[PDB]
Amino acid sequence: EFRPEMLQGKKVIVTGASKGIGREMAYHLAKMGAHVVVTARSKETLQKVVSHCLELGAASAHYIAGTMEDMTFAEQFVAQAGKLMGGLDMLILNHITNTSLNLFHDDIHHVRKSMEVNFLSYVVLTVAALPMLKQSNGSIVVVSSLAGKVAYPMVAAYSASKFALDGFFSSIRKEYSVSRVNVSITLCVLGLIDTETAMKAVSGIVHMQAAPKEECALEIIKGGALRQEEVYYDSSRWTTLLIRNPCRKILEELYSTSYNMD
Amino acid sequence: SMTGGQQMGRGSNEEFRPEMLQGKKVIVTGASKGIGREMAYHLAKMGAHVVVTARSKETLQKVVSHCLELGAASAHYIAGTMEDMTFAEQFVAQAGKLMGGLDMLILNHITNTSLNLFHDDIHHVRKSMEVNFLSYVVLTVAALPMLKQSNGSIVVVSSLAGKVAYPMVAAYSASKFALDGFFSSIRKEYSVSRVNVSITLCVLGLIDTETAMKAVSGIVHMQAAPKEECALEIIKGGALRQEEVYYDSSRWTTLLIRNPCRKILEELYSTSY
Ligand SMILES: NC(=O)c1ccc[n+]([C@@H]2O[C@H](COP(=O)([O-])OP(=O)(O)OC[C@H]3O[C@@H](n4cnc5c(N)ncnc54)[C@H](OP(=O)(O)O)[C@@H]3O)[C@@H](O)[C@H]2O)c1
Ligand SMILES: NC(=O)c1ccc[n+]([C@@H]2O[C@H](COP(=O)([O-])OP(=O)(O)OC[C@H]3O[C@@H](n4cnc5c(N)ncnc54)[C@H](OP(=O)(O)O)[C@@H]3O)[C@@H](O)[C@H]2O)c1
Ligand SMILES: COC1CN(C(=O)C[C@]2(c3ccc(F)cc3)[C@H]3C[C@@H]4C[C@H](C3)C[C@H]2C4)C1
Ligand SMILES: COC1CN(C(=O)C[C@]2(c3ccc(F)cc3)[C@H]3C[C@@H]4C[C@H](C3)C[C@H]2C4)C1
Repeated sequence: EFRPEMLQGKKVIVTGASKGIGREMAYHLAKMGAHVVVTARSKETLQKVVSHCLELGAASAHYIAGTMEDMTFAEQFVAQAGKLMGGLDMLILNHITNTSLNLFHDDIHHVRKSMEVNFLSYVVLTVAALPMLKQSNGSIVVVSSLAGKVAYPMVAAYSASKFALDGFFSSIRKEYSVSRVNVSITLCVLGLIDTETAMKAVSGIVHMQAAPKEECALEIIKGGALRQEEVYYDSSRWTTLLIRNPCRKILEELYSTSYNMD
Repeated sequence: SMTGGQQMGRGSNEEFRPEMLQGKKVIVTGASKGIGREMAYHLAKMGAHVVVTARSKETLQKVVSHCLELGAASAHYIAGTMEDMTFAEQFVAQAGKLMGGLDMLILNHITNTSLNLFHDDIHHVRKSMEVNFLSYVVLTVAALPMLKQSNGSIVVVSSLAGKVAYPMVAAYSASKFALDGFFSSIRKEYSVSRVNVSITLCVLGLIDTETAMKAVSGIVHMQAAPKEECALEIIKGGALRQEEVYYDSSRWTTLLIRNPCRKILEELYSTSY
């Protein structure tokens, strides 16, 4: 059972926190009395988020602007954020590259950009954050989607990057379990969220219910705080019930008696 | 010449026959050894036209020779690295010119990988995504016009590590999961765009290839399935236009791998766009 006091005094990074779900997470964390470091490209929008974080009761609030297309910026950002807060308890990996609903034809550029921003930068940010996370027995929160678990048309590049997140983070979670690394990994599988970007992208074409961004952001924080392996948040109760793969968890437990690492 | 007809009649979506590959124009990547080499050998026996690729000219030459001996209608190789996106794009054009078209594209190559705990090896994370996933995308883009012409097939070789989580294969698993997300999404696109190009995702367990046996030695203790039958099962699925192929030593694995809930969610969401 979650309690907002679990985040009181915690040192948290939130990526893509200038708008949408990311901004909402920063706001909830601020209300909880956490130390926050927010990032995105827009200095001006980040400044506004930092100001209202302080107004909500954040123990401290800072921003560092830059693009996650740059792996050097991603690595340096974590070092600077950790130096500002004097450590790190939670790393929330939320940013994605701008994407839309379009058929795939020959845009290898958009496939590469999505893999770099949505997946490779999460790996670099994890590598940079891990020593501090090992010190605090902290958590890694990875924001994904239904399109990161099941197939949908018009999101091929986006889906590839979200699936990669699962393959990578679920594999290191198994490694941490056998290596006795007390760092939790929360994969967040989300449905349609009423953010300005998502509403604009699904206008007309798609006909489905959007869930509120405020509660979504809170559910993500809850899972990370409770050290839940996975979080599921969608409008439909049919979706939430079918998204779980119990056979996958059984296969993994059956195969855990095949390797040696001692 | 003074003949015509169709191999694909009643039952041809369920029961395989080697004659379905007779005269077919097939590309096999990473075909100098392992499963890839075995696929080239089966296709040769079936009387298909084959174009093999891998980096080693010398090993590819040997594979080409054995294919011709087995009864391949034609057999050629083009050597190069799949780290090079220019080579990947040009390879398909050259292979298509050598065969006069393309019926099946078998995406099988991977970068050299081992069983090791994640250790911030960023170069291995990147090279894995590039060779194992991004080159498959470039090869697909290059091949698609000819596949559209022949109502052809794309065969994507993946792993159990491309469906479920295992330790010591983080970057490899990321690259194999990405293939699923990408190829399963475009399969849905082809269905609504009326693109008659099938996509077969192959989910393989441990296979007795020299590479895999060497890599698992003293780290992984599990039953290895024969490479010969594995290569045949992959060909079967592509020929039958099966969405997915599963091949593993354990019968418990073959029963648990399928995700019926995933197929239900997709069918439920198909009435939203
Ligand atoms: N909303 C939904 O329907 C939905 C559904 C499923 C999953 N999700 C997941 O939720 C997360 C957030 O989505 P959202 O809908 O809240 O998005 P959003 O409102 O568009 O915001 C994305 C954030 O990422 C930042 N960003 C974009 N490009 C960047 C770059 N190159 N470098 C660094 N930051 C960059 C943006 O700020 P700047 O432009 O100023 O850089 C922005 O703050 C994503 O991981 C998404 O996959 C959302
Ligand atoms: N064996 C198993 O247990 C197993 C299990 C599940 C799935 N699989 C999948 O099966 C497929 C084949 O595996 P395998 O065990 O048969 O592997 P393998 O014998 O080691 O073959 C890999 C092939 O790819 C080539 N290759 C490597 N790097 C390359 C590059 N940069 N550019 C182009 N070609 C390159 C290799 O030849 P060169 O070095 O001469 O280039 C070789 O022909 C892969 O997709 C693998 O993921 C295998
Ligand atoms: C900007 O995209 C934001 C919106 N995001 C999603 O993940 C939501 C979905 C999507 C994906 C990309 C789009 F462009 C538009 C919609 C994705 C999961 C669900 C099924 C479909 C695929 C449609 C919705 C809801 C990231
Ligand atoms: C290059 O080796 C080839 C072998 N390959 C596999 O995919 C097989 C596995 C693996 C993965 C990478 C390795 F290096 C070693 C083993 C993978 C699927 C199964 C469970 C485990 C993960 C162990 C085996 C069997 C690529």
